[PDB]
Amino acid sequence: SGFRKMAFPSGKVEGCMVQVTCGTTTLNGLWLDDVVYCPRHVICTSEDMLNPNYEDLLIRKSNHNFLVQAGNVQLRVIGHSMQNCVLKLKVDTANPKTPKYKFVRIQPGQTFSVLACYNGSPSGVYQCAMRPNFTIKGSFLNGSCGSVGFNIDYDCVSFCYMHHMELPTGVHAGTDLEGNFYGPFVDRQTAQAAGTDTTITVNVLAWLYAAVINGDRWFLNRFTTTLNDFNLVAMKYNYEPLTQDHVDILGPLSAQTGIAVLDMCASLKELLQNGMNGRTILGSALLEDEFTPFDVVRQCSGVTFQ
Amino acid sequence: SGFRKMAFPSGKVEGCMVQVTCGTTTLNGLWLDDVVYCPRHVICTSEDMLNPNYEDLLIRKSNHNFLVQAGNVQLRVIGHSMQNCVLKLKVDTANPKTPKYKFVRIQPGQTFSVLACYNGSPSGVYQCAMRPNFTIKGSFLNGSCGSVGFNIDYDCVSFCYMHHMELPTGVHAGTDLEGNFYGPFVDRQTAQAAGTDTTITVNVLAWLYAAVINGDRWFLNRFTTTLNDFNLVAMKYNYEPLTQDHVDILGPLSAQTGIAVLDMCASLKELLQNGMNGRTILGSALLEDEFTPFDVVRQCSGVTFQ
Ligand SMILES: *[C@H](O)[C@H](C[C@@H]1CCNC1=O)NC(=O)[C@@H]1C[C@@H](OC(C)(C)C)CN1C(=O)OCc1ccccc1
Ligand SMILES: *[C@H](O)[C@H](C[C@@H]1CCNC1=O)NC(=O)[C@@H]1C[C@@H](OC(C)(C)C)CN1C(=O)OCc1ccccc1
Repeated sequence: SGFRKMAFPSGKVEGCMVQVTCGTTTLNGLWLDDVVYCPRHVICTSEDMLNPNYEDLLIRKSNHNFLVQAGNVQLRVIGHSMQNCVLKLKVDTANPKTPKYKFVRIQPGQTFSVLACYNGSPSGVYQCAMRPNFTIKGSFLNGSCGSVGFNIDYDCVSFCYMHHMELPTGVHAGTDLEGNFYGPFVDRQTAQAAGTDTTITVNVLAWLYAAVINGDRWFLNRFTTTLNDFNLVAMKYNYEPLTQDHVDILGPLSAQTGIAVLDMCASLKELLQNGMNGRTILGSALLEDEFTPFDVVRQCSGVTFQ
Repeated sequence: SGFRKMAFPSGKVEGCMVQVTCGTTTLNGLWLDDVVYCPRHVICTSEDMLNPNYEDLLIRKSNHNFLVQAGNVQLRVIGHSMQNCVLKLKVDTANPKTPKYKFVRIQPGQTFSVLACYNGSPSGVYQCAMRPNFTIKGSFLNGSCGSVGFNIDYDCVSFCYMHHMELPTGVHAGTDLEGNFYGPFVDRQTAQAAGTDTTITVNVLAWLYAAVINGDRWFLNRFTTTLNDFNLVAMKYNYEPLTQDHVDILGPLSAQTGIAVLDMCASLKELLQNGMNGRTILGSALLEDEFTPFDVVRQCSGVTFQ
């Protein structure tokens, strides 16, 4: 038993991380086969970063302008191109540690592990959720650009996120590995800001089931509610609408605990209207919304990866 | 910016993890050079596990009774011995992935990363603190024994914890890598229980500094307090006494924020006596005590590992 914010083992991604330097900008790259992927704003100077024509900026670059360091080994760049907001540096060496991988784009509400990196060296790993407003509440300092987010499915690394920038509220914005931003953000200097968020209702319900599995039952009740009546409360507390597909996804957890999904909705309704009255759930005094139903089943059952 | 519960990159430990089976018990082992380390209760049956003479149990074992699997490769055991509560299985092959390592025992209040494993396959990584009562609030299911906790210092893995068992409150108990239990727990069947815990005061102060660094200032004040007067409040709320060495350790964070340690103590005093009044700190409605001053400086500054 127990429930922790749990990241995937990071080894498979650690072996892909390299340092990319161009001009005076140093950031991280992801080295898979003979390509290094990194944010295209690496080609920018501090005055470039004010309304860039990236195509013009890139045609003025040379392969030798890109210093790529894999550990203490230099990688010769032999080609360069842009794909949307990422740069693809072709190197003369395929990464012998390339895991089986996929580039996947995730949905707001889904989680992934982030391997925070500086100077091509992994620093830490932690779990993030894609917020409904397409930001992530990460932990990133200067030099962290090019750090990736990912999930692992058996032996296959599904990369879903590349870090680009921090927004004024201290949250983070980036792209998928095709270079397409999550959300309405751009890699040019503007007053862009996160914009309004909501709470991920289905995840809170999953976490309430995690709590019950782990012995926290004080918020349970014999009350029930209808889906529509719950969704009226959800709206009032800035929670995402609950769909029948969410209810279906919560089936296995409902079955394991014997608490009907709509009963757990009634419990969430009371927690929203009443608060917790000085009590905690899984060591939290807040309703947690960054665990998916998958995450709860993963941890309250025990799957591994090879 | 941002602040997350952050584990160390797990790759160096992933390459050490193996599966140890003896009789009908399967658990994890740690393979370093030509030794596999694992909990000695692997030699126990469900009726052995009632008042064992482990020395008698072990003399009845043979090398071939121990099936050691490193991935899909079997490791021939060529010797076996006990060191306290761990077993040392000598194998005919040194682990080519052995990192530079040390066996260190940590202090209550210190943190470490746990690589949860099942069947020798890493499942997840997360950060834990050694509670003052020598338990850890982990996430462990059956088969997780032999999962290790560790810190990484530049390139060197300091192993500090091997998992053995879950206590009736759902918290976890284990040993250092010399096989010496953390706390008053034994690897035989008893009604042993955690016993009373306290809050790690110096860590809460570190986390309050993390909050200030990250822009959370609402709990600050111009009040100050004395060390003795703060420690009277600490006692009343079941917080650990704050020592002058704790104050000294908090110096760099105090200096970076410009908030005297004793001023932050005054703030903690008010938070203890008043609560938060519906506000949060670093996304928490509770005072968090599982980040050390080191952890805060690591994340609010950005160190890496090679
Ligand atoms: C790349 O390593 C870096 C990572 C951020 C620095 C602080 N936290 C981060 O996540 N990203 C940046 O520095 C990006 C590049 C610039 O963005 C464009 C103009 C769109 C190209 C500026 N920027 C950024 O994050 O600015 C906000 C910021 C906040 C805090 C500190 C520095 C910068
Ligand atoms: C080893 O993989 C296993 C891990 C625990 C199972 C559930 N959560 C865990 O952390 N450890 C055990 O099964 C240990 C071995 C036995 O302990 C001795 C008698 C001291 C040898 C029993 N045990 C244990 O953890 O019992 C409590 C328990 C709680 C919940 C589920 C199963 C067992």
